[PDB]
Amino acid sequence: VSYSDGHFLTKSGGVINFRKTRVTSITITILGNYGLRVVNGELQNTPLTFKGADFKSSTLKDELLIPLEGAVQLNTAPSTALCIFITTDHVYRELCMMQFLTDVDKTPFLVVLRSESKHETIQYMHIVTVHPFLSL
Amino acid sequence: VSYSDGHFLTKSGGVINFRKTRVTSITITILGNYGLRVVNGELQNTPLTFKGADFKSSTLKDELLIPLEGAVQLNTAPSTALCIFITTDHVYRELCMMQFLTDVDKTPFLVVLRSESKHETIQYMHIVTVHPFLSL
Amino acid sequence: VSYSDGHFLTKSGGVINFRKTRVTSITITILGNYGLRVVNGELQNTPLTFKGADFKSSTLKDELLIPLEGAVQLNTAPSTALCIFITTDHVYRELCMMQFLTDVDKTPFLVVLRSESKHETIQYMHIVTVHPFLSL
Ligand SMILES: [Cl-]
Ligand SMILES: [Cl-]
Ligand SMILES: [Cl-]
Ligand SMILES: [Cl-]
Ligand SMILES: [Cl-]
Ligand SMILES: [Cl-]
Ligand SMILES: [Cl-]
Ligand SMILES: [Cl-]
Ligand SMILES: [Cl-]
Ligand SMILES: [Cl-]
Ligand SMILES: [Cl-]
Ligand SMILES: [Cl-]
Repeated sequence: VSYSDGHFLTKSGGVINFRKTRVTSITITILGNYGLRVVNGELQNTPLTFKGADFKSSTLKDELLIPLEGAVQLNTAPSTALCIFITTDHVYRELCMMQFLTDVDKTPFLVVLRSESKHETIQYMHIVTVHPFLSL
Repeated sequence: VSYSDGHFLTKSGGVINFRKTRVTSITITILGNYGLRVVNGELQNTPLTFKGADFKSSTLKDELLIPLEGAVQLNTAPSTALCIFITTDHVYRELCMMQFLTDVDKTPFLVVLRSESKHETIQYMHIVTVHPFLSL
Repeated sequence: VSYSDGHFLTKSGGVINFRKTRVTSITITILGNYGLRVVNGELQNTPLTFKGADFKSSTLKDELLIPLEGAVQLNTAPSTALCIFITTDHVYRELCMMQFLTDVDKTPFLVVLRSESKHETIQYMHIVTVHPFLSL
């Protein structure tokens, strides 16, 4: 086993940290600096938060693209996440799938796939929890 | 690779069995005594069933806490499950995320995150199937 | 680590290719010939497509069975997928769980579990993306 740490920058200047754990030809990647905790029987959490400005388009479509910048590519299979989308008028709490992909042009992306498009602008997306990311 | 078996007790006296498979610094945990089968082209299943009494609060909130007792901690990333919630008036079939966490006070918990809160009391939660639990 | 390739035939004559990666007693299986890509900032995809004719019953039930034929069994835990169901009147985009199981009679199946039954006939199911399949 070996480990590598890395990060990406979002368009608004946010930093996404990650840690890759390699066991043979499979890698498992976790995102840092967020998650659930139980503190004296009360659930608390720190989400990973994206702004509408971090998306290619801020409309709450059923496919969303977050272009990233950083030193290295990250290419994964999709993983399930619990996300909260804040619009001006609504709060949408939903399971989604997300996947790290690299564009043919070499740009890293995080892609989020949802069930239902809305004609509303994303103010925030909060990732509450996500299954680890697998790469073969 | 090595393997460890364990269990937890729920508040109502239910036993949750699990098996951990360790490969280097990643552990994969499966829960025992439940699942899907196909028998002469017909799907059958044995769910893992929790009572309302097993939850910290039995209200069908969008965050649920199941306090456990047992010999060892179990700390995992979240995994997706298909659950069935039975209330007095309704049956809710839904994908959820669940995660094993340990309280700062050392109490083991199973946490279930859902999309939509209901002002109803849980009679039962049936776990129909769940993706294996990963721990790094 | 070792690798094995295989395939299954569906009732309509479709071929499902898969690749198994074995690391000790855990196997990770990916399905071939489909997935997401980003091409100059635009998301494209090739789904894995099943016909209504591939199911045991074509009704859009909350449990679906796809009987397969091939040289070897494939038995997995459930994984989350984003699927699109096309009926004559509707398009349903949803997260589902799917699992490869073997019948007591030795027939391989792919089983799909959904949240909500509809009294409609499946024309197509498109698998857009699915988390890799784990077997212990
Ligand atoms: Cl952009
Ligand atoms: Cl977008
Ligand atoms: Cl997942
Ligand atoms: Cl808006
Ligand atoms: Cl309690
Ligand atoms: Cl609770
Ligand atoms: Cl999962
Ligand atoms: Cl009630
Ligand atoms: Cl059939
Ligand atoms: Cl069926
Ligand atoms: Cl999954
Ligand atoms: Cl129809």
